[PDB]
Amino acid sequence: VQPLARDAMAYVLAGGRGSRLKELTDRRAKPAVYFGGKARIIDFALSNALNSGIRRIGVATAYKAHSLIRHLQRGWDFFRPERNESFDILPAYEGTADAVYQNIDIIEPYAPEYMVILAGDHIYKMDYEYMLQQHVDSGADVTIGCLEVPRMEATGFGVMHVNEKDEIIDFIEKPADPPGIPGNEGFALASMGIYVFHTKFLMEALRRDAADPTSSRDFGKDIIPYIVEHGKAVAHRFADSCVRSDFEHEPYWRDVGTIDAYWQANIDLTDVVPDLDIYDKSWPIWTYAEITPPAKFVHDDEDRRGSAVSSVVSGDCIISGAALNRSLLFTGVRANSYSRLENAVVLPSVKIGRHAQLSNVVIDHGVVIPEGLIVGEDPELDAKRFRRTESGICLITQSMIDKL
Amino acid sequence: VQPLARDAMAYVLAGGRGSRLKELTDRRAKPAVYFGGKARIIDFALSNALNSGIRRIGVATAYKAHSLIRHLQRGWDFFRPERNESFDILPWYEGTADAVYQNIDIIEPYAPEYMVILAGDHIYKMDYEYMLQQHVDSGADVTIGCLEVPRMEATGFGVMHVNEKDEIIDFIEKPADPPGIPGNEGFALASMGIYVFHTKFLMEALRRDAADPTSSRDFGKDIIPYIVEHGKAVAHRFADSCVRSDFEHEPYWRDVGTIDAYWQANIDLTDVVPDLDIYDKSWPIWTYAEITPPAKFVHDDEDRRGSAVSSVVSGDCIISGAALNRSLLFTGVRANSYSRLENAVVLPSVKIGRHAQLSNVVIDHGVVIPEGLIVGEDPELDAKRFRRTESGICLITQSMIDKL
Repeated sequence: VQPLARDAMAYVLAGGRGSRLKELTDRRAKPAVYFGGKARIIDFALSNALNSGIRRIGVATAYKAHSLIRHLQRGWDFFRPERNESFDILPAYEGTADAVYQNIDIIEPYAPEYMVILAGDHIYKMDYEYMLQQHVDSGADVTIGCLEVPRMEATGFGVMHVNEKDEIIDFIEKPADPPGIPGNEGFALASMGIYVFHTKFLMEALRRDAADPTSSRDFGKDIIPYIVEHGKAVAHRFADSCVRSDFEHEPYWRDVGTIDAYWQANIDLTDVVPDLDIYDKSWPIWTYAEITPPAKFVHDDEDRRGSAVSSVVSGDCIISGAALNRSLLFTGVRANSYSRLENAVVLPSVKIGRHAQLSNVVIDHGVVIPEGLIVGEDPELDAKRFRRTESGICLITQSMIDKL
Repeated sequence: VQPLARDAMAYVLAGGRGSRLKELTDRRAKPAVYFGGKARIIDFALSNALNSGIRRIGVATAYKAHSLIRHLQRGWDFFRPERNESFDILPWYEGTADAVYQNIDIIEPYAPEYMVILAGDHIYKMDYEYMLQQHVDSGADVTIGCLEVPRMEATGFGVMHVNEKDEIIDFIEKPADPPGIPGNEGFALASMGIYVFHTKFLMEALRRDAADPTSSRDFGKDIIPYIVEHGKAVAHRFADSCVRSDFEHEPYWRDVGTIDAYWQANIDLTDVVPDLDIYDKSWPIWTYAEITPPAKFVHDDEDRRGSAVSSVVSGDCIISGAALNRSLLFTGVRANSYSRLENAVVLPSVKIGRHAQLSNVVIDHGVVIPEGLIVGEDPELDAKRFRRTESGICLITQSMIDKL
């Protein structure tokens, strides 16, 4: 009868540094990185907890966390404890298990029956009620959310070796040749970093783990493999609980772990039929947002036409004689006369000077592009001035601009 | 030393039905009419009070007020009485003086030193501290906000006859030949419907007025002329207290009393340099707004190209193969392939069917435009199907569409 989410606390691991995103995460954590037009990455895991009916949320932070904490303070500010709601920001860790262990004194006063451990650095929509039900009905010590991926794609993941009842018999960190699913050997089960426990069980294990000087104090390296060995670990299929819009052709999950994958996932939202339906109202993503003026398009000559094509344009964007194609603009962008953006992911408050022409870029928050700058024409010059992927995507920060 | 706004209550008259706006105000009051992309008309008077430092606001409603009250409840909900703040929704009265008189029991517990009476159906920005200052320094029984307008334009206004100290010696309702300003007879002083009183003085002028069966129970017809004769009435120049952005070439103020004037004021926001700076942050306009997805533009062939030119587009707008020029779109608009909007004011949640072509229109909230519909091409056909101004602007509601 009663939803299991009533008795669950969501515990968000938001220490992720996202190193291979380089200067994008130099002064902010990966969960604080903007995505999709408005939100930040962490807002998806948070919104999944909210929409699943989980009213107690803890967020463990650490690295360059101030802008992540400022975001949480201002955007996730509507929980009231006297309605049995809590939003706890928990800065420091020794590992992902220690990030929970160190805050056991905040958890236990709430006495939640269940813990939902979440990675806060992925983009995905998921109804955690299904995982909670499966966890209690199975009897498991830990239920682990997993993606169905072709075996070749599973090589970058922690992979769960499963039997034909979906009980986890082995776990390999990044196998070059991942074990297949019994009876569907084309696909392997890749762990999402999503774990469901009985709270008292979990607390046994964080204490057991903290006493062990051999342990790296991580769920992935230490606690999960221990349970796979002497306990009972079961797998939950993302496809069973993923919240799919009518306009999403497959379950959506993205890591945006590299500058290419980050650029791709954002730019794919300019498609006619995007993989991610950012217009779904039935599973909405809450974030911090302000009342902003509308987007403005001005100038209509043969020399300059302020307009966007196959693009996503947020509010408070003034497109002044600038030509946009296959670009995603966050809030507050000013693009000026005769400038051109193509294949551009443009983070909030960026300013594009007159006559600048940029292609295949990610522009960091607040960057002021000088008048006349060109990017995307000269691979060697671009690679010297900016961070350039093998793909030809240039990440542009203010400190790179300042160095010219 | 201390600001006079600390001791003032702003009392907003929001009963205005706006008859000359016809079907636009059939199901909502004029203060509830959308303006500028996001806000409603009433939000300007409210924001002027807020930004002037006035912390107690009462809003008198009446005519078809369901959507106005819903807006006030959801958008103007952040006043907390224990911080000495109040926002009172006070719902069709005998007149604008009766709208205050009937709610003396709400005012007097607050015991504000001053009352700032505001018309809630105009678009303008004004720092009321200046008017309060002038009121106490002058000695007046009422200080009246006035526009400087050329005499020919002043005939549609209540007009104040002044002497050389700006003391009001007479008041004429809509004079066919308006009295000029001494030493500037090209211009007359037109009353804005903005009155400042000492609260104690105002309370019996309202009691005196309610006892008089000859009175229409209005500030303009009854209360002000009595004081102009028997008391002390002084005029305040809008130009002295108007809040002008650096990007506004003159004091603004708009009545949008007709469908043309409403269409013009909205469409003028598509200019390169608009008369109204909706991007000013020094005097912001608070309104009700929701977290919305960004605007999206799709399709790019010779048959259809989704893009906007010389246009203002709000969030949650999907512009799918539709061509927009000199248009203002509110939130939630869906424009579909091969459709065309020109000189269009498009209120929230409107849907434009494929192949439709509309020019010089105001589209009401939520209207679904059928595929292939053309407007602006055939003056005789348009005038039969819709409400058409002499200038050629057609107002389109759902019930007009339903009868085709």
